[PDB]
Amino acid sequence: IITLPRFIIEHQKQFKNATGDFTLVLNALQFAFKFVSHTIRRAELVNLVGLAKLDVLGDEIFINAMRASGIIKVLVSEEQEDLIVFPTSYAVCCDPIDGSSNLDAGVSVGTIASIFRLLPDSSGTINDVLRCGKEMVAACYAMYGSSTHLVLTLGDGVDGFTLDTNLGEFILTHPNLRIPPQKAIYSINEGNTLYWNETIRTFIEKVKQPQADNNNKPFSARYVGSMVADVHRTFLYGGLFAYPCDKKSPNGKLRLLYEAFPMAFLMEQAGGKAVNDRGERILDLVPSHIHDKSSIWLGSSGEIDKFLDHIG
Amino acid sequence: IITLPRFIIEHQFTLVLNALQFAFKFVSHTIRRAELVNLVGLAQKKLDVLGDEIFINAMRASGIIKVLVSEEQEDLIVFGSYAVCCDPIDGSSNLDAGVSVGTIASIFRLVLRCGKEMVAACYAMYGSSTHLVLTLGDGVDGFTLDTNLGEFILTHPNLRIPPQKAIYSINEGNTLYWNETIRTFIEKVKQPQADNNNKPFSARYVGSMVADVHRTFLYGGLFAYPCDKKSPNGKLRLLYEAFPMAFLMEQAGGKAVNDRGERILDLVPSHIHDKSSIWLGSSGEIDKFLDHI
Amino acid sequence: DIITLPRFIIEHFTLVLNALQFAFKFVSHTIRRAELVNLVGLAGKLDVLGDEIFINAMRASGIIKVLVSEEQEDLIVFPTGSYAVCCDPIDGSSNLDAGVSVGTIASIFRLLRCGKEMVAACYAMYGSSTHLVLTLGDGVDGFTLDTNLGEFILTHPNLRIPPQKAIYSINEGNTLYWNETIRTFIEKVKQPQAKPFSARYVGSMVADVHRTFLYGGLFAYPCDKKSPNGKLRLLYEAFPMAFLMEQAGGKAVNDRGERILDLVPSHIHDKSSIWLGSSGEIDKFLDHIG
Amino acid sequence: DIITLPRFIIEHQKQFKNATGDFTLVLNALQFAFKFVSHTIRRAELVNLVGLAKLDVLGDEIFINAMRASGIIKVLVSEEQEDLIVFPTNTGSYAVCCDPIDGSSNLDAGVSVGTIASIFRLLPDSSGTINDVLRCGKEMVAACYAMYGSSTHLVLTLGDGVDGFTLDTNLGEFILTHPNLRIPPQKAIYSINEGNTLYWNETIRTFIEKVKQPQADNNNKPFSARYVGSMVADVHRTFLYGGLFAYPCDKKSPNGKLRLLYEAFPMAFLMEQAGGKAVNDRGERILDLVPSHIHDKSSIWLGSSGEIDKFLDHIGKSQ
Ligand SMILES: [Mg+2]
Ligand SMILES: [Mg+2]
Ligand SMILES: [Mg+2]
Ligand SMILES: [Mg+2]
Ligand SMILES: [Mg+2]
Ligand SMILES: [Mg+2]
Ligand SMILES: [Mg+2]
Ligand SMILES: [Mg+2]
Repeated sequence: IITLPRFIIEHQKQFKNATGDFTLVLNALQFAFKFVSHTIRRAELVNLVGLAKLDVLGDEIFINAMRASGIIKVLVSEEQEDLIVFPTSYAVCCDPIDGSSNLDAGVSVGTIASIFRLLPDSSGTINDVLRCGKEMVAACYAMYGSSTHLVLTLGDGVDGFTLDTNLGEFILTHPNLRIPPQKAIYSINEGNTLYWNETIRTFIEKVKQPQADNNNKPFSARYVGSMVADVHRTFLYGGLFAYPCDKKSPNGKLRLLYEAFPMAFLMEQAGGKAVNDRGERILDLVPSHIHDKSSIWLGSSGEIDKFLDHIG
Repeated sequence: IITLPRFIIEHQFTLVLNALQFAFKFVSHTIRRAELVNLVGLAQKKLDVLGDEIFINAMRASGIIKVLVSEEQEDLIVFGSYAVCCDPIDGSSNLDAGVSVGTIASIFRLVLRCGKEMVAACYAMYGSSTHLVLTLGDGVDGFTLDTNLGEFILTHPNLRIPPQKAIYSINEGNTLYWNETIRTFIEKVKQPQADNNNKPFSARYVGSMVADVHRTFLYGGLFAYPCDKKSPNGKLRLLYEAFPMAFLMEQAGGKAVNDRGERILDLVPSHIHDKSSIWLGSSGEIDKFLDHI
Repeated sequence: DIITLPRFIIEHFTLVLNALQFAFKFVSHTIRRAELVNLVGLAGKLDVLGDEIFINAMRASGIIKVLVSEEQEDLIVFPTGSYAVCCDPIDGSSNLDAGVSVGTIASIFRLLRCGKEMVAACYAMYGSSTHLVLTLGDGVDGFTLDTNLGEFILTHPNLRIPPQKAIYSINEGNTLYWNETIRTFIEKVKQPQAKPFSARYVGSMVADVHRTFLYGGLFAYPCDKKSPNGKLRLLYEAFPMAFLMEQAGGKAVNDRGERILDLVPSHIHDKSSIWLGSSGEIDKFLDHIG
Repeated sequence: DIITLPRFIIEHQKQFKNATGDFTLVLNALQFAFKFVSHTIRRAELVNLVGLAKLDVLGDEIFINAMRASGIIKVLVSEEQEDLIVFPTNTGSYAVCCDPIDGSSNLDAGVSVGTIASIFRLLPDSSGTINDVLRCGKEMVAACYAMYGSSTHLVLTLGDGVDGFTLDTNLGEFILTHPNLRIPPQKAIYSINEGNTLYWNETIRTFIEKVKQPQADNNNKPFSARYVGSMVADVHRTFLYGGLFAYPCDKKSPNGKLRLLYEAFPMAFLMEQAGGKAVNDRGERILDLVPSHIHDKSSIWLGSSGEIDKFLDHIGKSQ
């Protein structure tokens, strides 16, 4: 039995850094995820049962854990317009609860986060965050579903943990997670078909046709509407997830810094691909503000290759 | 604070509802363990098989259900004045992803035929939180599982599904197998809608029917699994999926019909695992589907 | 089969038992948070909380018109029911700061009354596990709180206290304040028995008596110079425990040897000395004083 | 700010040049085992009654598995194992000596029990031998216990005071709730099994008679008596309220009952670090003792420093 704390300490002592600040960032993250998971599980009872808003609570929990780490200098959070700078080194960028529109339904939602190391000559500015995707040291998400899962990369493949609620421990259940190169599942909001251009529309028409590499069967469709849950299914089963540009969202909806970046990092480390609508590698992009958006297609390498060929 | 046992005594069979809520708490805990069921010992089955076992054991031990239909037993179960028909875990293909799944059940007083002859229906939706949604015959009530206390607590009393909401829930990978009436209605929902600020419907499809329908109850909208060339009688089982959801849906102020627009509660199954197509949800959006056919 | 407490109480007012078991689960969870109740918020006093939890559940039951609570001086009557409840919501208050076993104790009446008149009695013992021990009139049953499911499951059906067992449970710090009869009895249990007794005294009466139920032995809190009428409250501590003990096959008397359940409180907070436990060991005590 | 055990340990260890993470991994193994044991003990009879669709043996197994999985505990002493346990596939950094569930005789009653553990650093260049544990108590590097009662508590020393943590079951995290715990020097509570009065010599018997007499030191009140019968629970109360705990030699237990290596030693280290004292019946410092075998027993008196000073005065006069 391998728990996340031992997994992390063992990884970090490869670098003579078992007690370094990175271990405290991970400790802060896993504490925040267990707290958010429990709070999300209580659902309406949060406001209803006393001692004798849910996305706001998630934000507060995450900010508090990060500050109490003592070593995160800088934090971007989706509901804070401005860069958060703490009094007393890593930068964390996060959507504490993504999929908020699913909360009232009690379906799956999640937390998503990228981690940067402060630039050498830095006391904590937007320069430590407005960077190329390739400078992330780590990325992770917690998927709050019928079970809670933590999926992480430190630059060396992907590992998945399940939360043991009897013990409050993340236990390694999917080591060296690999996304299958081929799987006929696609995940997109076809309600936005009206607003897509012809290239995007015709690709989505293609996946509904019989597929030779799928026994002449068309793709199957799934769309929870919580990006973390859809992409988690994509990691485990294979397939495609997309949120393209459209007339109402000319640059997508995923936030580049703390949603498209971390998911692209995880996806590449699992053997998948992640690109924007133009076929550019997501990790090659650089945000201009902390809340830039990007379109995204990510998932099974074979299926992304099909999208890339279509764009031609 | 109204807990479910209090709700059930005040509304007074009570044993049958007790056995059901017990099974749901047990199944919900097991599902939250996910892979840890086979990895972590005290110091190798499948979740769907365990869920069936938990549910059948609870039913059998109630002492009061003589006859049982479960999605995964081919044959009728005989063990007492009541019968229950159940899918103990629906959305099995979502279990490995840890997304929302659920249990669905219809209850008959004593043997398992016309849909209007259910005395009660309910589901448990195992998502990021666990919910129980229940009808006794007079409206719908929704409960949230408090794991601190191990009690379902009334949180959505007199639940009413909004009459209008532009959300549709369907597997559009099956487009190739739909007839033109179905295909064109789905084409229609993607057009601008005057009743949605000139915007198309938004699409959602978890792929676990109980989760998608639970969202439909709380948000409004449309859920469909129509007939198609590979599933000519649909996918949902009439006896223990379509019937109970239809009964819940009508008691909440919505509609539930098959692909021909026949009311689901009017149907009668010829064998315990009969399938049926279904369109259910907001009354106004189902009226749009009815006008379309 | 797994038998839950709801199944048990319907297979056998039901609303009263359900309000009680709800309160017990809520108090158990709260006590398990201990200091965290005051240090951890939604984003990052215990005896008072337990009282409020119990009173709120009793009021919300609808069925309870009148309640006696150890932490309420005056009788309390609600607006809307045919039953009275008398309770110590957390007994063993002085052990809370140590995190050790404590308990809730309650008696139920239909409609200041004889102990024969209680309809039912129960306690919840919050220890390293949480237990509920109950009687309605025909023997006693013990349940364990399964925290995975939030259900009391029957674990001790038809509980029977062994008639003899050499364990005694008493605060010998009060030896200075006892009369000669009590002093010499306690001196006797330390002599070899055809080995002497073993001593155990958690200091939470519910825990000490729960152990006595399961292993056998004697629990006592006699009159002393500082507490001439004992310390246990007759109405909601001595009564319910005596009811359960007799229904389990044991005995419960006061220092004068009189049956606890024959007594009648004259005020809701009256106190009584008590000796309860294995019938053989209580017999030995009776011989000693009588 | 909420302080969790892992942050507390990591912030402590990163002060040290030579912290490799191995000690943090020992604490992680222990806190994992404590949470698992606490959950198992809360199940009680249900472990044998409720399946998928005895406790002290389970506790021992949980503990051995966690210590082995740490990767860095080379040597393990456990009460229930007759022999010294070696994990040859682990690095030779630490030895752990523990009673995984002490107070077993109380488990059937559902009252408080606990885990007690001492931690030693292996001797330089040791492969892992019984020389690594058969040592003077003053050589422990750390000591802790987990008290499983109506709440679960972890009490710990790393050699500079004592800190107490409460287990948050919603999170599965030990949270710092009693920083820099100090046991009162004076407090009129005594914890002893007076059922054993027959088997004590006259010096012990007369001391226990003294504590039942009026103390001018307590406004002419006697001591109050408490004795759960689980040593970890009674000693935990002693830490938090003050008082005395004792299990002396008696004719049936000529060397007492606590095990020196993994019970008297760690409790004595915690007691001294909280400001109390811990001696045997003869008044010898518990931590000055050396076990001759891993399961040696010792008499013990421990608690508030002023109450132990009274016991020491008594045995000095009685000579
Ligand atoms: Mg968000
Ligand atoms: Mg977001
Ligand atoms: Mg199924
Ligand atoms: Mg099904
Ligand atoms: Mg009280
Ligand atoms: Mg009391
Ligand atoms: Mg032991
Ligand atoms: Mg021991």
